[PDB]
Amino acid sequence: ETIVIGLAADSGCGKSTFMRRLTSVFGGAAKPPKGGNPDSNTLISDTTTVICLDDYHSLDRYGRKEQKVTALDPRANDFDLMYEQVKALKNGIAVEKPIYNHVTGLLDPPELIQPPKILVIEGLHPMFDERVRDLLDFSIYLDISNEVKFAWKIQRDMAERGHSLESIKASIEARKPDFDAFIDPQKQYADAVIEVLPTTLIPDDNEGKVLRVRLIMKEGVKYFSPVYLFDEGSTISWIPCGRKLTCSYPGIKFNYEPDSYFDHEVSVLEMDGQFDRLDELIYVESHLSNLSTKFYGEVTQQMLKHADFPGSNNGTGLFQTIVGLKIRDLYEQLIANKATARA
Amino acid sequence: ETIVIGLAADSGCGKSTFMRRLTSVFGGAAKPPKGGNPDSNTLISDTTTVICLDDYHSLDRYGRKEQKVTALDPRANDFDLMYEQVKALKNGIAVEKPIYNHVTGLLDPPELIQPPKILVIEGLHPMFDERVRDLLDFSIYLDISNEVKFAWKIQRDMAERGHSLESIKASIEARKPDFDAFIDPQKQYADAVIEVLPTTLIPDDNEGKVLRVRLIMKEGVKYFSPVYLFDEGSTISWIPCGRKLTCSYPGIKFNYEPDSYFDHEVSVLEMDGQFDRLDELIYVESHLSNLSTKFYGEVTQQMLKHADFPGSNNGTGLFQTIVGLKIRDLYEQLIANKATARAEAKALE
Repeated sequence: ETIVIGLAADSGCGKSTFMRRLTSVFGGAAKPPKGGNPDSNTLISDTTTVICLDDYHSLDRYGRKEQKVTALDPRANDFDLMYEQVKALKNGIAVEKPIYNHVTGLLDPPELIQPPKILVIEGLHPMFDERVRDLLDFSIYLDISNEVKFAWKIQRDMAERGHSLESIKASIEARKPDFDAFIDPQKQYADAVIEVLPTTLIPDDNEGKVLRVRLIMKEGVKYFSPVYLFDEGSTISWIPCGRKLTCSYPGIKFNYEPDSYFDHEVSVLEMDGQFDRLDELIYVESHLSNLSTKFYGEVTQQMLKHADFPGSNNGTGLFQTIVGLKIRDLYEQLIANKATARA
Repeated sequence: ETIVIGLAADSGCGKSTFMRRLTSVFGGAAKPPKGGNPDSNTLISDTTTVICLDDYHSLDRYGRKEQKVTALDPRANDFDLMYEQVKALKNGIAVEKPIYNHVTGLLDPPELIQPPKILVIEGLHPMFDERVRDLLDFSIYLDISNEVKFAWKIQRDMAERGHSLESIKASIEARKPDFDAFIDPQKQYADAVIEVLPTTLIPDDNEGKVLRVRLIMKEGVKYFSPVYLFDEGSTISWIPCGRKLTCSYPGIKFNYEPDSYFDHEVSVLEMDGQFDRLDELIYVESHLSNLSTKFYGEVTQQMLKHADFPGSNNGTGLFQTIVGLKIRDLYEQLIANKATARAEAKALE
């Protein structure tokens, strides 16, 4: 059987990096399909196929322009086709999946997708429709706060450079009602949420480099033991920097606490600051628990393959890599059961 | 050991009736796959497996709605998969083939297909792709005139009774560009073309029952000796009705004539009118030549098996039955030719 993983994110920045981090622990390099469309959003690897949910846009870019709607609006997406095709792939059936051409903003003729071992649906509405949601074996939500969203556009984007600060944040809040109505409530269905906030260690930092990252983990989910620090289920803050581990400004600060998140029980691990050298990453990993690693240091090693990645110096890469490991552990138990069941 | 026949025909009129007249000739009764999907379009016989090319649609009904594209458009069909699976079947390889559901409009899980003695692929685009065209051992194109499609929609199809004439003719017009561009040109690749036109015997008739049917037979094709009437190559008109064969109104009228069709030499046989007594059918069959019958009255006998079929009293039934007998003859010769070749190769080893 194929196992299906939802990834809810805005397409701009972290989702690409998050997806690359998830692909690297699941298997080999994910590449576009061999022939066919050069503007295909599909990424294919030996174990995983990544489907961009833009392909299920029911509304052409110019159709949306003529319409009241935007890409966030459910009017603009075809959840019937999305449900049916995701459902078919999970049962080992190949699907003819249309292609949303981002360059031309057009719907291209479809591509035949073969059923993978690991299917990741990634985009704006993976958890929006309940039929789709019931198919997922694991759900991810990458939640960027608006403060950091703004910083990245200014500090880390070249397309936005033609626009003023006024115009860029005008657009952000102009899209905020649709986002709050249609994207943000998907958090409640996620098994793992990575919330990205400005750091508290530096007062008035808006640069997007030092960040407060929260890893919210649902409890009671079968095959998914949440990560914890020192004493599972208690409330802990933890500064690793000391006599034996020296840090630069501002350093590292960890928080671990239970919580109630959309009327579900969760465990929250939090890292504020950035790693200014590699010993701190090694030290942090050695003190976390329930990381779903195969050997001591795997989180570090898996991060070291993508040192150039954005967020590799802070909690973004650390928690995205941990979430990828937990997912692997989970599908192994799903698949273990499945393969033994077949026997 | 698989012969592949191409049947290009428009969706909704006489394509279903045609395919059933061929399976009667090719072998026993053709039934759906045992159990399985109730809406599967595959018909299975002892000798024949017929594949509906709708199965290789890439856009489903609703996808076609939102992509603003018809089922006649190449963009809505996956010709790569169609090609791959036709060559596999021709190579004795079974395929798992998706099913296009006509009631739901969706693509459903696939059905495994075993390689048959005779594989007929019928639908919109059997000759549209040269790779798939290259696998055909024979090809047919059913060319219903625009006047007769409308007649059949009004006179025959009960489903069209919900629509008024404007919607019916608008829908025809809505698909006309794609038909002219992508379907109609496949005629030129067809070894046999059946062209269904309004009658001339009844002036102004438009009721789709009295028909002028042209059987267009491509010349110079190996194992295919076209039907002819009295004197091969001449231009003949024949009214068999008379004092020794009595007919009703309007009667029978045949035309036999050579022609050039897309710059290939063709021999075309025409029936205008309709049969009202069985003697008329037996008399016509008895006077034609190169029918590839195995005995006197095979055509008549084959048509009486399916007497309540539409077009059973005009040239549509007559010439479809005969195309079946020509094809049967052709694959008998090709199988024997292929079998002689294999034995020679086996003596060589």
